[PDB]
This record gives sequence, C-alpha cells and structure tokens, in this order.
Amino acid sequence: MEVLFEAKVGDITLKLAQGDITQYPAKAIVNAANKRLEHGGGVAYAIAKACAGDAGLYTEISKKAMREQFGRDYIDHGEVVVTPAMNLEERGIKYVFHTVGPICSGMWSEELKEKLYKAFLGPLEKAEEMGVESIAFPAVSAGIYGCDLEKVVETFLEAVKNFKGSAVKEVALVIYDRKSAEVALKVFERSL
Ligand SMILES: Nc1ncnc2c1ncn2[C@@H]1O[C@H](COP(=O)(O)OP(=O)(O)OC[C@H]2O[C@H](O)[C@H](O)[C@@H]2O)[C@@H](O)[C@H]1O
Repeated sequence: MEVLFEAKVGDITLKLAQGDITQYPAKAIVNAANKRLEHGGGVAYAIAKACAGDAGLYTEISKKAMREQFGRDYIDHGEVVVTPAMNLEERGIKYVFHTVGPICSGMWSEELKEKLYKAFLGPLEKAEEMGVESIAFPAVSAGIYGCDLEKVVETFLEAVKNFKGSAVKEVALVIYDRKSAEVALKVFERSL
C-alpha cells in the first residue's frame, strides 16, 4: 500500500493511496457493487473473496443482508448495504459498505454525476450513522461501468467536501493500477 497524497478537508484527513483496498487500514471499506450485489468481478470480487474465501459465498451473504436491510433484492444509488468483513476483521476491517454507481459506458452527464455523487456520499453518511471513524473507497464506476476516472475522482472529492459529520475522521480513496493512480493524483493536486 502506497500513500500518494494527504490533506485535510475540515476535520477529516483525506488520503489517496495505490494498492488493494482489501489491505487498507480502515474500519469500513466500500464495494463498487451492482444493484443486485452479485459480486462477479473487479473490486466486488476481490472484496468478496478476501472476506469469505469464496466470492460466491459473500454474494449470498450480501443478498441476505440487503433483503433484510431494505426489504427487496436490489438497491438504488445512494443506498448502502452493510455486511461483516469476516476474514478481513483480523486486519482491522470490520465492515464492507456496498454502494452502486451508475453505468456510464463512456459518457458523462449531470444525471450520471448525481448518481455517482450519491454512491460516494451514501457510504460516508452510513459511516457517520454507525460511528465508524475510518473508511476507504475504490473508484466506483471507473472500471467495467466505464466512467471516466478523472470525473470519478472529482465526484468523490465533491462528496467528501460536502459531507458533514463528526465521527468520520479518516477517508481514503484507494486506486488499483499504477496508471490510474497517477491520473487520480493529478486530480487531487489541482482540486486542493
Ligand atoms: N482490489 C482492488 N482494490 C482497489 N481497487 C480495485 C481493486 N480491484 C479493482 N479495482 C478498481 O476498482 C475500480 C472500479 O472497477 P469495478 O470493480 O469494475 O467497478 P465498477 O463500479 O466500474 O463496476 C461495478 C460492477 O463490476 C463488478 O463486476 C460488480 O459486481 C459490478 O457488476 C477500477 O478503477 C478498478 O481498477
């Protein structure tokens, strides 16, 4: 895990790091899920495998959690399903907060931005509600959902800036590949 940037946004310490989110030292990590919480690939698969030892098992656990937390088999942008991090608890990660970003498919609009904005703010508000002090996020929608990485990072930063809370003290954005981390770093530098 390599930290590439650190700054304060109010009382929150914000970090950009390059690495695997399942190894980040945060109490909650966020999953870039689909609305059905079927963890087929990308960071959802990585998280599901790291937590349960089998992604399929974590998918079932997630669906059960969603059914009881929401009373249905899908979530809307901004809604957050919470599941225990299981095997990751030994490294201090207690929860996975599943969020669902929009499917951009190479496009960008205010409607897509608003959906992604909700997908980033929702987990921050859930952390606040639960009294969770540290949370880490992946670049929601920047993978197979095809949202431009720069736009994803700018949207994440807007959510962190607008968030109001007292319990959340540390937020991190964890980027996986080297090329992408460089793009994110430039966004952090020009935004702050
Ligand atoms: N271990 C990891 N740690 C941090 N980031 C990662 C990791 N693995 C991948 N990424 C980055 O995570 C970012 C997000 O890529 P994506 O995981 O496709 O998510 P989406 O929101 O676009 O697609 C959601 C759908 O994909 C799944 O199949 C779900 O079940 C959904 O069906 C990229 O920058 C990756 O390089």
